[PDB]
Amino acid sequence: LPMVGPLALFRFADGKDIVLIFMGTVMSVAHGAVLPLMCIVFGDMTDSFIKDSMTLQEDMQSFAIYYSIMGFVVLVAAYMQVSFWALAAGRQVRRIRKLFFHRIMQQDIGWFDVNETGELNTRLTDDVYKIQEGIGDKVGMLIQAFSTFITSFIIGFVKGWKLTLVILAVSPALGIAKEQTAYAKAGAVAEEVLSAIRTVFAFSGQDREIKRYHKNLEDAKNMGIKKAISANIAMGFTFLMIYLSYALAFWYGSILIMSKEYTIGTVLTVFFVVLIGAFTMGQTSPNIQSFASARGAAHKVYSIIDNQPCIDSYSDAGFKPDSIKGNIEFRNIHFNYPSRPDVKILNNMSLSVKSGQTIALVGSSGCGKSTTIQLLQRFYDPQEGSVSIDTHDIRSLNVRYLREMIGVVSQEPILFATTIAENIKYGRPDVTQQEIEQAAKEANAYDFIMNLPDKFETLVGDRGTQMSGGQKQRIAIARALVRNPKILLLDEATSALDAESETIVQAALDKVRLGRTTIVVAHRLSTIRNADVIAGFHKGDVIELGTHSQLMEKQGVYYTLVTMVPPVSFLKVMRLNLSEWPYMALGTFCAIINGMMQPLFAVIFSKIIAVFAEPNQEIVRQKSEFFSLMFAAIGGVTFVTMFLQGFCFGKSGELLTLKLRLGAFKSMMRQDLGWFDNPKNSVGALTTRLATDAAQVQGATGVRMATLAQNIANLGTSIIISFVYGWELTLLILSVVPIMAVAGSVDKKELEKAGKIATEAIENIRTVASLTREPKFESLYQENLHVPYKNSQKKAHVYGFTFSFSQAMIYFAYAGCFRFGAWLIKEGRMDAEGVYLVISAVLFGANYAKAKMSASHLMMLMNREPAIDNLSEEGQSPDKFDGNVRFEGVKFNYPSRPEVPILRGLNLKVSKGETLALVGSSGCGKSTTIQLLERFYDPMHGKVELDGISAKQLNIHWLRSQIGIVSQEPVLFDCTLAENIAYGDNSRTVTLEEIQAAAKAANIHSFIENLPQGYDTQAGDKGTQLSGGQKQRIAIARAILRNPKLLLLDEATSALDTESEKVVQEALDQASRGRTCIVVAHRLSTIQNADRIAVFQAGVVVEQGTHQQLLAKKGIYSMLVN
Repeated sequence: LPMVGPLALFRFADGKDIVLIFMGTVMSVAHGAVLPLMCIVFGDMTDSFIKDSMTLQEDMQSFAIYYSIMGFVVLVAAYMQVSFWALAAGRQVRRIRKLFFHRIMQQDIGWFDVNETGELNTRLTDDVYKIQEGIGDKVGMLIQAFSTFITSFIIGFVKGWKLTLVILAVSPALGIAKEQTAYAKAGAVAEEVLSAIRTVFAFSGQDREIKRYHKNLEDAKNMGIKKAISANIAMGFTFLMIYLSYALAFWYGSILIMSKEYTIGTVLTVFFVVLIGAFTMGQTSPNIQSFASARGAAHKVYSIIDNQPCIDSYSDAGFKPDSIKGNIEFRNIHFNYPSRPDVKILNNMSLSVKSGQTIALVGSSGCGKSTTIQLLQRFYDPQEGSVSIDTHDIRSLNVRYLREMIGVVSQEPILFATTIAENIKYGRPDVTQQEIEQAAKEANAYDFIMNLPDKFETLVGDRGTQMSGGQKQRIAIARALVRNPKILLLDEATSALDAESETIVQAALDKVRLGRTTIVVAHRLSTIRNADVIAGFHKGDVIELGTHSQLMEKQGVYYTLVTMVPPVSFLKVMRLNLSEWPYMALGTFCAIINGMMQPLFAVIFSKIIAVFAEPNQEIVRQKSEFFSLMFAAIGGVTFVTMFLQGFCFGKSGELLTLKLRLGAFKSMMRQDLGWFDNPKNSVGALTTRLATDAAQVQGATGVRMATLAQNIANLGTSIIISFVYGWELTLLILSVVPIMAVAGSVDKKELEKAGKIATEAIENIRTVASLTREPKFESLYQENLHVPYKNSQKKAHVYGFTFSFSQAMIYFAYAGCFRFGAWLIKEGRMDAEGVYLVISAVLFGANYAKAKMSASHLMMLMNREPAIDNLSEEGQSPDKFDGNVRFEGVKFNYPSRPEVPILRGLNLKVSKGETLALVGSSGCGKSTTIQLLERFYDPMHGKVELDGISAKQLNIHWLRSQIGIVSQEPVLFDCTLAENIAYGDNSRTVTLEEIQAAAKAANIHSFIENLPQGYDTQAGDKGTQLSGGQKQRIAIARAILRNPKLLLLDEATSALDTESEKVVQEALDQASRGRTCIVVAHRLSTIQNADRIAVFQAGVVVEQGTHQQLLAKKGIYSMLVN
């Protein structure tokens, strides 16, 4: 909303840019003055023809020369205007991009914590591009339009005072978004369905969601047709006003001719310039809006470009002592996160360490261990306390020297999207390959330097070969090693590694730890096998120091706890709109009517100018009144037919949009969940696709047919009129015709690559700051943006050339055709009326690709029909579920990632009412077996059988019905509590009494009352943000309503607060009575009262048995009890 002054927008103006902008403005002024001057000479030639009707050759030669000079000057002025403004825009944008990225790099880390990486990325891309296009091209066109308006008004004042007063007195007559609301409700229910599609599919709720979307779509269709009728009525009234302006202006011209004060040329001139001024104002409004938006974005980016961090990374101050012993001391550190200063994490920390003194930090998770690591890197400046390096304050030390002095290994190793070469060279700007060999050997990655297929040029990153955790950690260690660090900062360096990876990584850490002080953080004894001093960072505080022996003598509780796209055809697109036969025909009829009427408007124009030469007052008065009435009548018929066309096409398009949206939603519900795994199938992307592509398809069919009919009618009618009016009219009209295509015609991947490099830098801002390699990324950004500047400059030059050629060809065709028709009349092929008619008529009268690709997307979306069918009704419906489950030899790979086989020969049995809990490792894919049970995916190997019946042969709806599911993240819909709870059963009507009786089993009966007296709270989740345990409880109640035979639990204990644990467990126990129940969880609480246990690893059942049984067998579960 805040916006910056227009003068400040160009504040990055050097001398060359100032000269360029001056030239652009002074050429736009010339163009704007030129066009009304063409109007003046139009009036003069009209007067000359009027005189000839009652000597023409010399006047015509002079007029043709005037027109040719006018074309030359408009060509030069337009080219220099557009090219110079675009070049100034390019220079300004290059400067803005460079300074913006430089300041972003210079910005503080806390500033990066407050803001978001995605917000900064969309800033750097969209705001910069908006500034570019807006400032350059739109201020150019704005200045030109303003100049045209000014010149028109000054000529109006010069020629006729009284006429200008007449226009001013008529101007009071000229003086005299809920579709977004409808589609907002529609998109609200669409997002509620798609985002929470797990629950919708889990309850066979596609039917009622289809019904609700249908109702919202009917409301949206009504609101859209109303808005279309309003907009097209407004446009028709506008055109009508122009036509009565024609009529009244010509009536007034007739009365002046009766008074013999203003000649016909003068009145035509003033009328034309007034109308062109009004048209230019209408055209300059949208670019004014665009400039306003551009200046808003300019303020939003200038808030950053005008800033300085409290800890300047490029500060020239601070000391640079060459001699560093390696002391690191913290005294009385009090600090809280600038992101959330309310919560204190560090209060009076005190810990010292000498040179070469290995020290480790041990404590609870998120107790502030990483805060000291960030602090010593100057990530934040503590409010109090002293943090000294060899009796030298870090504040009094240059930050570049400090960060180059310390080598930091991150908990998550990450590699920049480029080759291995500089990814390891980033230690120092200067390197010799021998140092690279030494570091590679030192990092234990030398085994892989040739095991990788290529040489030291392998493209490593997301786009390149996907590395492994061990390899990434090793290369990160090498990258740190290249700097020859003196103090190593290892924050949770042991993570996301296999056992052998852990051993080799720790060996590398012990090799590098020699002769180098280190403040190491880890949760495993591997780093404490040799740690000299241990620091108990507990409850956000230090407890004591000492070696492992002293800590053992003093309540070693920590160890005790850790002891162990086909483009469819146009006919195919129209086939979707076949049902609108009369609407299509009527729209085409009105389009043909407009195409008929426009040339007839031109013809009556020519006729009235022809009769204006008669030297008889009665005849001219009668003819002027008759033709003014004819002009009013044709304006009225245009209004009627255009409003009728607008209504017809709007309703046809809205019906097509409704049909397409409902078909897309039906396909969406019908298709399986696996398709949604692809990142291209995000909920927001699909919703915006629905909206934009439906609108584009309706526009495609309707507007395409309308404008094709209208344009073909215009061209045909003009060709026939020209042909009957004599030869040569078709000839020069076809010579003119090609300019219209160019007039209507009116590198970004390199910008995308630059934005990718950016997103890498900002997303890794802590890492790239830890290496003081911001200048290297700045240089890479410069090199990447080098080419886009050049392509933009060349494209701008081409744009200017083609624009000027369009204008120059318009003027040149005007003059040449007029002169050559003058030779025709001199010989006598046709009278002056014919050339006047052709000139006026033709030379002032007269998104689909995106829409087509939208139609192709929607068409392909309606024919996928995956292997797993959810809305399918074919199959079998067993009379009663027997409560038995069997998995035999099921092998599986995730459809979104077929490179990681999850399930390998899994086998399991489940009997009636048999409690079989499922436990195992985290993230191995235990939820995949539940998704298999719900038939969310197709098992390509093995079989899943229920009560002696396989999943393939039974109806999917029956399977989804007789089942239960409790998602780990409960979701509630935007409606009353009664509807949300009744969502459990849809195949039968729900009554309030049974709903209450069954919801009493969840023990939420009392809690529903603590809200508006209607216990079926309409808000649900509108303003009363209910607690997470309460949402979990109501989700369980929803999953319990149908008393399903077999129960599936998806991490009920996960993400559950301890307060609601007792009530949730009680409700689940009451639910798990007398019926088979399958639970996956990481908590032993439900496992205590469990008949059978199944323990999983990497996608196989490794052992089976009961709690006490498996404890007796001393199995893998026994080692996993911890």
